[PDB]
Amino acid sequence: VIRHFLRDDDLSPAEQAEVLELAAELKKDPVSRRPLQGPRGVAVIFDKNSTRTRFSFELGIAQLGGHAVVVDSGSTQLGRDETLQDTAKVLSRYVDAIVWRTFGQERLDAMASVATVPVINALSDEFHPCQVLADLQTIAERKGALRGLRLSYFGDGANNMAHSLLLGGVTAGIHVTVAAPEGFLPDPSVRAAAERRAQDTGASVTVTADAHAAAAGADVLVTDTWTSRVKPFRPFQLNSRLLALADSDAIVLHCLPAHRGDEITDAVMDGPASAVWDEAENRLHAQKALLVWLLERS
Amino acid sequence: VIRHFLRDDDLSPAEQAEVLELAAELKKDPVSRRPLQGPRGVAVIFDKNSTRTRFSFELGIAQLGGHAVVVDSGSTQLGRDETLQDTAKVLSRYVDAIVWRTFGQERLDAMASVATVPVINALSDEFHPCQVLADLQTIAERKGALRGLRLSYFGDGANNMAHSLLLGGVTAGIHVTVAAPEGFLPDPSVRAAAERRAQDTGASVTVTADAHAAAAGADVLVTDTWVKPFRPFQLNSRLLALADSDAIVLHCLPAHRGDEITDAVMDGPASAVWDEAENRLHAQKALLVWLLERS
Amino acid sequence: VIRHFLRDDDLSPAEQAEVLELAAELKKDPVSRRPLQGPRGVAVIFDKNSTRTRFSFELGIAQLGGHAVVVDSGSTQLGRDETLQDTAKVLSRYVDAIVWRTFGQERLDAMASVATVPVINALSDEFHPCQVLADLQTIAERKGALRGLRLSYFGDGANNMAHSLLLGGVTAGIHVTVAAPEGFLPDPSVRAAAERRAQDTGASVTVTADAHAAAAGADVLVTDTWVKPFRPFQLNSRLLALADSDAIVLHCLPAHRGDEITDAVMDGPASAVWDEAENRLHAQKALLVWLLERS
Repeated sequence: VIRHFLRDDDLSPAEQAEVLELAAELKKDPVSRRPLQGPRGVAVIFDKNSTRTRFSFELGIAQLGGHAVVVDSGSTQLGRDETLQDTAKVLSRYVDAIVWRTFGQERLDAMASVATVPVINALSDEFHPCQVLADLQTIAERKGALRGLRLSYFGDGANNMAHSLLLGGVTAGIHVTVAAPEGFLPDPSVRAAAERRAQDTGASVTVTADAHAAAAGADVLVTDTWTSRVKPFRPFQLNSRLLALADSDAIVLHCLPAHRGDEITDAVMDGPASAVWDEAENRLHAQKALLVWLLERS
Repeated sequence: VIRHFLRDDDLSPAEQAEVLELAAELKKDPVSRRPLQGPRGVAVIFDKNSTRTRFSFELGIAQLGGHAVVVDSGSTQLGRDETLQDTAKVLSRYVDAIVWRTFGQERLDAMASVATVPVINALSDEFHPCQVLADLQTIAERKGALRGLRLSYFGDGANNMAHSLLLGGVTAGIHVTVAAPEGFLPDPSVRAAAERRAQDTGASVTVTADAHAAAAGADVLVTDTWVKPFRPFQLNSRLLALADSDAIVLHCLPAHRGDEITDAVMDGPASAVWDEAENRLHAQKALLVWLLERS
Repeated sequence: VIRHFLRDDDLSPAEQAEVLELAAELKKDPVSRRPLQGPRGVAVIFDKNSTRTRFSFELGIAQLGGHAVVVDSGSTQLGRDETLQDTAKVLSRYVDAIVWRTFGQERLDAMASVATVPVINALSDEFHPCQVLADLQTIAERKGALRGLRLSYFGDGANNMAHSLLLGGVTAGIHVTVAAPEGFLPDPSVRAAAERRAQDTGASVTVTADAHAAAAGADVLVTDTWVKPFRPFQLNSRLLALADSDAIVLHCLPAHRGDEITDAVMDGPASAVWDEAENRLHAQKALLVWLLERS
């Protein structure tokens, strides 16, 4: 009974492999799977609006045969006028899955503890597991492989992207380096779980403040905006020079939106190493795959 | 020429049975009717926002083959920039029905005086007839025949729910009782029309401040979110004990647990609240079908 | 390769003829053409909300088999957070076209410059070309051939409807007149481009401050919302009578009855205002279809 996806480690490696395999299949034949045919409903809920998250979910649902019901931040926020449990119980009568952008993980857990349909974290304060799914797919297609690559993330190590890349990466078997200054380290319990999960996949977790050392011989370079007070992040800028220390075949990822000239330069964003646009496109195929997998299991 | 749904008594007892029988058919086979295949448009319009009305309507529309165009209260309110008549006449060209959540009844009548397609009260200040259709549907799946049951409503006796349970209940032949505190009674015209409808069906209308007497021998106990005068009207286990042993509890939602209802009642075995939310879809679906095929 | 629609003259006269003719076929058979079957996505984005635009576009898209993702003025404005070029490249990966209600023309040009799918001007500060297609469509069904007809616009000569009726009107072969007061002239370069386009189609452009004269003999009388020196330009029974006996009136909506146009004109027998509003749906499908097969 009933699977959810609130954080990257909610999947096991084999299960993450299956989902990513299915993402490959769906990119090629986007309307070949129709488990939401009817149309069946899926809730798409935003505590804070995210436009790229709405596009990719809303079209991806429609393409699986369903109808996304989308609700804004312009509505009464979910836990204010009734408990989240009540909202979950009611929504479970209307839709086959619940996709939710929100704040703390405790709110996701609350909803997921009583729902009779899958709950999916669209993007939270702590995690961004749908983005990492698309990151991994973009890596799979660009490099032909996943296990054993060396991935480096630069910038705020406490942000949602840094956590997810840690958890999602080691699940995929990727050696993850987080390159972050001073006091912008990963939340410790996230780091412990990523190390624990790494012991089953042959991966590892490295945290350092040395942006040169983290860039050296890396296969993938990743960065995010400096908060989604900026003096400490400048050595961590993805520029031509830093990318020149990476493997010669290395690729660059950015979940977007980018602030060109701060965390990433125009040469690197617009250059041959950048997978940024395919990555963006891949939000659509990954989340599609996620849903199918979840629905056939629930 | 054109049937609308603005209040529970726009349908006749005979016709309300048709909609209800159809709603049970639709619960069993949710995609078997496709009158909106095309897709044809339906307008879904919110002067004040309602999440659960959005879910149920929008989905039910899609499952009839059509497509709902949803506008929020994050857009210019309907009667300000142009007359309600003008908007009605334009919408009429784009959609086959108009589903509107709005305030005063006069706004609904203004829109429905000139529309060439059915107009539906999604929810308003004065009635909530789609909720009562869902209420009657779930009552019917638990206790069979509707004619003759005793239904009591507790809480603010002047809000849209009481008006509608009054209007809807007697339509279906149920004996409706509003239990309200001293300064909170139904609109007297709604009250009188309910008494006028009840004569056709064998029903009756009671208004009282006696929670204990209203709860006694009751078949169905209902409440809505409400305040010191309201507390003796609370749906609690001690109030439930006075009811019939087979009694059920409905609540239109959201609940404010610890006020109008209690955790033990709403999560207890007499609670029908979840089936009650679900049937918003089925009832509204069947309403669309019924109206479209008669327009 | 890749055709956009940001101003009316983005289409050549022959290209325009095609779209309009298609509009009539799609009016007669709304679900006959299905290029976005899948559904494929189209972006519908509003820097500024517009209810009637949402309706026509969203259902248009649904009836070609696609799915409209609609984003409101209630999200971050489209350029404040990432550059437009980046937005365009990303949307080009999700949708097959971008429909956009924005402000300055340079914002549309920016998006159009790097997107790999058609970009459409749903409404902007300078132009409203989608409305004029609907206007042209409605004039065609009333009077037959468009060539050589006289159309006069009344009110603010500098607004988006004024520009678009000039460029769109002369593109169809229509003698366009703007009746505007004082210092409410058309943009000089828009007027220039209208004059060139008119030499091509063998039509003409007139701009005057004499309403009486502009009304005289005209086939089509048009107006938009406005406030003091516009009062001699009102569409009243008087001004209508000075036109041709078989004239028609258009108004893009919403109308402030009593100001730019009176009750008796608007609810009269020369008023094509509701057909004009219906045809927003049909003309924008035709544009979608046309632009898509060329991209």
